[PDB]
Amino acid sequence: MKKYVCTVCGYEYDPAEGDPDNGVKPGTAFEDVPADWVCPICGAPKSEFEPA
Ligand SMILES: [Fe+3]
Repeated sequence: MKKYVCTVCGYEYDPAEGDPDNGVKPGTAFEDVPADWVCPICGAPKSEFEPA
């Protein structure tokens, strides 16, 4: 799918690996990531990401 970048710190969300530690299964499109999911490294909200 499409990777998304955290505009605050550069952390990249990769659909291919999801975020298992938070129940985000691999294959999860960023659009489908939980609304309250935040960037693992800076805490920024989903609204602060940008399609890469
Ligand atoms: Fe971040």
